[PDB]
Amino acid sequence: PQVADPEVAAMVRAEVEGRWPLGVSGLDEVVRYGLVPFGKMMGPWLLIRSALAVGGDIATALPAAVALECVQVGAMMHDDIIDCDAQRRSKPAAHTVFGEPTAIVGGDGLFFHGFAALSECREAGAPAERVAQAFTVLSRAGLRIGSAALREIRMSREICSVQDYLDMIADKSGALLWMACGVGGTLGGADEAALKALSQYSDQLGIAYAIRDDLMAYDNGRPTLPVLLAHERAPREQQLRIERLLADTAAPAAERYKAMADLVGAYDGAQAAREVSHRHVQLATRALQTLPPSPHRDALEDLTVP
Amino acid sequence: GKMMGPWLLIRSALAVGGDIATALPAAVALECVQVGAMMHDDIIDCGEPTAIVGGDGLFFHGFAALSECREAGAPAERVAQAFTVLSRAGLRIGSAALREIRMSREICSVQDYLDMIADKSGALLWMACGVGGTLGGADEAALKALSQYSDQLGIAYAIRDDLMAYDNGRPTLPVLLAHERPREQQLRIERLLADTAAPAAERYKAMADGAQAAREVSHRHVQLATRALQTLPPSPHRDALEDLTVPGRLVLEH
Ligand SMILES: CC(C)=CCC/C(C)=C\CC/C(C)=C\CSP(=O)(O)OP(=O)(O)O
Ligand SMILES: [Mg+2]
Repeated sequence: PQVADPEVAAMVRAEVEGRWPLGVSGLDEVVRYGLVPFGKMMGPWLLIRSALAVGGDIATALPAAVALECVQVGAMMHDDIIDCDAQRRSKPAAHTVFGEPTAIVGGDGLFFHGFAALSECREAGAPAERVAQAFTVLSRAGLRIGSAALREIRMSREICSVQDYLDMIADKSGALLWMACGVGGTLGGADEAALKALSQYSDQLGIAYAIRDDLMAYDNGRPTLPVLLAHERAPREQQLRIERLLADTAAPAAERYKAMADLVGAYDGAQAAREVSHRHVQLATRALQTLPPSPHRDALEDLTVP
Repeated sequence: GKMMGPWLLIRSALAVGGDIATALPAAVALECVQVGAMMHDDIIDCGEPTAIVGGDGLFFHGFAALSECREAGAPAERVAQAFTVLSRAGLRIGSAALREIRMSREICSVQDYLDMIADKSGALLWMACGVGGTLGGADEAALKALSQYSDQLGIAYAIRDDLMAYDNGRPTLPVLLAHERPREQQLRIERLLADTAAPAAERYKAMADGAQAAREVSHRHVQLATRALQTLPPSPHRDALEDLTVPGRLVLEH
């Protein structure tokens, strides 16, 4: 290869740890609680690779990667307030620890640390025209995620078309990926064709990740793709009860759950979901081939492979 | 009546030689941030799910539309600085709001109270002045004037909100300024809001029984707010900014 290959996920952690280190107080303490433990940090990792994949600078993509981390943690800290399915492995919710008002302010401080970190990209050398278009990309993507999250709450206990669900999770998971790739590609100086490719890669990989989440239950009241594909195939009589249990509000969820795995298994909803997920992974790798060959494009391609 | 920020942003932009076609989409953008911020304020004061996410969405709308000022013809170098100004203002408010939740049931220092409302109310106005002035092409001296003006105007109106209750129970400047001026009445002031089991309508009358001092503090900041305007060049927009200093006839409700 002609370009280098850094260790992205470890570099971002050093930058976030530097900005909000151990021992912070005030609002920084609530910001740090949301950030740590760090974990994979795939969002920021995706932005830097997307920036470097088109010729960008690490120094320009780095503050935007912190911005990506802050916005994602801000959205997670607020989503924990309105949604409550506490997996016994889930990190204790910030509202459980600090109280609901502090989780509200804390998530907002994370959002504005994001905007402030993205504002620093100008100081890092990016042209002012690029920083503003990055904010436009960042802002529009966040609006897609927000709109999808609300329809996710509203569409619970209801059966929807399979295509509506795909459009649903694309605006939540795909926009979450596009926000990293679109801002990374923008600051890297990508032309319109590369940004469209990174947009296609984001949408297609985002569908795959969303389906993968539906599958770990089978490998809430939320409609999932295996149930939806199973409903599509089941004859009329099984379709009604599939609808009536999800519509049901006063029947044990544990029995509705196991009475749902029976329908998904009977009509191969789980396997049908993998093939749909497989179809979109192939479209994601296809989209990447537009980008110039590099280790960064290789890193983005490997990410599709489970 | 309405929020000072939209009007305050436009006058700030035009007072430094700015364009109206730039300030108009920006003030719309500025409203989105403030309106979204208030949606979250209604939750810390106690539908909540739609209010949380919809409040978040208005922040993104504010920055999207602030970037949209490139469509209005604004120099991208000014818009870039507007992002920096707006972002640091939200950080000041968030730190101030956090201190507020952690100030209840406790008498604080006056200087600690002024900085809180300065970082809360002043930065909220600075969120309007600073963004507006930036998109108007102000130099560093004008932006300084707008900073001190917004901080001093925010304090003054924050006190006026404190007075309106006397003519809830979180400490206000009159309660504090009354405390600082005997030892026994220092205790009496502290216990009642710390107190958790008592009639609210009575601790209200018992607390009323410093407010005039709050007006002198408020007046001192109105002068500082007006002095900061002198750093700006004389114009109708600067005169309109002096008009807002005198209380006038506003809503005066939350
Ligand atoms: C992180 C962030 C951006 C904001 C956190 C704080 C929130 C949610 C709202 C603050 C509202 C402001 C800035 C001023 C109204 S004080 P007032 O006395 O005029 O009226 P009020 O107290 O709002 O009734
Ligand atoms: Mg309030």
